[PDB]
Amino acid sequence: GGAVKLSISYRNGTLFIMVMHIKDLVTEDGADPNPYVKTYLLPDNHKTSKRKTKISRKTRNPTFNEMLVYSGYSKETLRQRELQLSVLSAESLRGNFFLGGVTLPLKDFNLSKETVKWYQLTA
Repeated sequence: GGAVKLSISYRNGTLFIMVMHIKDLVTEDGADPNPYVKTYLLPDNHKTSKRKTKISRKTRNPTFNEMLVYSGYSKETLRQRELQLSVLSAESLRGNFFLGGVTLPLKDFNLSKETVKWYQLTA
């Protein structure tokens, strides 16, 4: 269900997640969604680590260019965490439905470098 391009970096105690754009989203009903991107820093059992982009209206290829920021973690701590990224449609007459997501263990990243990559959305 499409792919998201992210820039991931770390400086001054802060994980920076730049959500750039998404391509080729699909809806079951065939109407254009109103995507926004939401992330949680797992583990999280009470949802206290949410971040959200703004809504992008009526498009299967949103551009956000939006920084989501997690301050106050050491690199050693982040290596125990997973970035859970979800794409959702903001809807006024029905539930905000899921369009795909991806979960990125932070142990996979060189946090001394900026990592710009596409990621496949799955269900």
